[PDB]
Amino acid sequence: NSIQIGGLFPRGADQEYSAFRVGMVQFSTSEFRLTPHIDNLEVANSFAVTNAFCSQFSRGVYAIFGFYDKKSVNTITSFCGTLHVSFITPSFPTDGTHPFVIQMRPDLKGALLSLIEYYQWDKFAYLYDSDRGLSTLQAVLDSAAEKKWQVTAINVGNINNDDETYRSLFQDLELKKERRVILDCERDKVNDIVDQVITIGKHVKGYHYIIANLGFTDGDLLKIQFGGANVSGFQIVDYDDSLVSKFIERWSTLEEKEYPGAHTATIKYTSALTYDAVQVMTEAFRNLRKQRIEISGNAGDCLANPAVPWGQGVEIERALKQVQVEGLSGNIKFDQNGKRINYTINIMELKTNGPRKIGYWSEVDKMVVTL
Amino acid sequence: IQIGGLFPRGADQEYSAFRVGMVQFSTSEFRLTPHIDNLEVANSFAVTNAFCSQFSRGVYAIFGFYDKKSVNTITSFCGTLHVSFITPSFPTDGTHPFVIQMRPDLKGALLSLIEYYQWDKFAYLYDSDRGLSTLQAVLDSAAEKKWQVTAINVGNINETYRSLFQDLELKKERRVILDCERDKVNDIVDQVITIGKHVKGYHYIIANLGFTDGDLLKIQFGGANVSGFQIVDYDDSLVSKFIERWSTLEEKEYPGAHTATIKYTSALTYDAVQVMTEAFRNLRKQRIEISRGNAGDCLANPAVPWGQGVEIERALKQVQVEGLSGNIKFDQNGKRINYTINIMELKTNGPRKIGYWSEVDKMVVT
Repeated sequence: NSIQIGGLFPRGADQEYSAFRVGMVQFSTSEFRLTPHIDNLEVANSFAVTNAFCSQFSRGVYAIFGFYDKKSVNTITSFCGTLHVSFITPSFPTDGTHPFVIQMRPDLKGALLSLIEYYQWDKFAYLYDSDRGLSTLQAVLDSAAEKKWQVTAINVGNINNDDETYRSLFQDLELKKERRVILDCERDKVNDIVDQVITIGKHVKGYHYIIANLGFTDGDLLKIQFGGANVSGFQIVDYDDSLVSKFIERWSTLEEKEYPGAHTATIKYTSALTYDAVQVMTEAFRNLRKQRIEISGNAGDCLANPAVPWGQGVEIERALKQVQVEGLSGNIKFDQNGKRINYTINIMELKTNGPRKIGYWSEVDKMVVTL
Repeated sequence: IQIGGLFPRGADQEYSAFRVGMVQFSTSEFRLTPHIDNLEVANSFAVTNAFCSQFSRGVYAIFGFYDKKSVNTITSFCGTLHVSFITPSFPTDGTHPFVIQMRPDLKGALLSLIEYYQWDKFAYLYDSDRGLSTLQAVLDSAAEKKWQVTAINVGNINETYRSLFQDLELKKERRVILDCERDKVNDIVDQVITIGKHVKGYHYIIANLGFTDGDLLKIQFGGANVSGFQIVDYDDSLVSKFIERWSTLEEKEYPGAHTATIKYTSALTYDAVQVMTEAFRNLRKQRIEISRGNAGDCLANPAVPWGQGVEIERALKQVQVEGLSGNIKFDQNGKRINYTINIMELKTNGPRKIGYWSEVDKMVVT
């Protein structure tokens, strides 16, 4: 009748949780009910993530949908890989292979290195956070040496008080008259950084910013004041897609009281990846059942040692990774390591009349423009 | 009292060094009861499991190791349950409660060294990872100190070692920093000799704290313009004395315990035993009665009460003793401070201390 799944949600991930439930309803079938048990926790907190996870496993969940960050990812992967429990996640994709983790989020390092070559940049800064990993860094680092680039790669993820040091930033940035900045970092240090360019100095219109994430047109970014600066970014949810359009139809009209974060025209890519994740677990589980593969018994201590992995574990993983569907985030399909493949990333520039889609980037490592 | 002891599999000389010290310090007052585990440190599950089984034993202080992958299991569990962690492992950037970093920090000395040699353009070889914050430190400085840095995370290494040096002749820039594991070093080293002309006009800086510890003279170098770092001075009575017993130990009772020198992490391990000892000796002295075990399941029971944990962490951080790594003193976060790092250059007579970097200031010629 019903399947047990976990939900590990970060403190205050309202919209994502709303999109999750909106998914539970949308792909629900008479066939079976997904029965989630949600924990809200500090994801940066490894202990608390361990506890949340262990709590789920002790309760016999087959699959956990949740989030991690740089500080807790190894906990997720090690425990998932040990107990043979599957984590479906909108969080940043791990470098290197990892069993039992299913990555809803397409990598972006490639589209990005292409965007750089496209604008034929050769001298620029890459101002980074470590918070969604630093595998991207390694990539710009490798190509700079390979494709002969001079790059000023600063981890600006070190902030305190002294905005004396913040003006120091751009102060030094003009040492070579760069003007070309890639921003790979949280939204706060994006606003703060650019705000420094505007307030403290000139010439504002002179810079071109590449915003290194997949939610250019998620509402927040284009709220900041760039001046007349060129501003480029990425988008993974195509609001011109029919599948997306019908979704925002109902979404834009949900009650905000009943569904925190909804009742809006856009949707953050992480919430879109959440919705899609529910379709994905859903399909996986119907593929299992179709093969009459029993979900299923004890599953006690996760710190049980020696540990025993559910026997049905590699099957469920198998089912998840073999899923192929279209979602809010385009073509959804995974390689053997649970990574997104055959996806498209839209390439965006901000213009007087809004974000325009100047092209896209195919996981066949190709950047294609539009007329 | 009862202090856990987590070692990575087959870290023998480190574990033996633990023994030597455990003895050479367990005089008069009390012997510590080390519960030992040999874990796969990269495995955060393993580590969660070791750490917790200690917490069960009622251990107040764990000595041990972590790596890039398990360091957060450690820090999060330590600070949550209020159990002190003493380690020779890489010093985290960023502050963390209930952690005592025995290992001095190398970023500063390195950055000072590069300046000393007036390098403005140079390569960097960053095998992942002894905490790659070093390559960061350098890239954050390159911006200010105007440096052209060709960064190459030699963490992959699948052959293309020849394309590396070869491509680094495009600019004919022949200055290189090697930041990685001992294994990667030797391997990328002999590759400068083969398919590498010229392998002489090159200057190599080895970014670790064991310049002598390992295979230095075990390489022709070619150039062989070489610099690096040692935190252990074998011209130091304290070290010498120690070595005289270390050169004279049975290698079967104590694997890796019979050589003229010793890896800096084993030395750090040794100093940790002394540090942990001086700490409890001082609690007992001031009549603070610690107690007091059988704490249940780390996931379902409460942490050592805060007021007690502090007592011990504070005791560990207040320690100020002379050791193999030199003057050992910690700050409120448990970072080493007021330490000194010897700057080695390679020579024909052998390696020689040419200078020292002081944590109180920067580098100076001897």
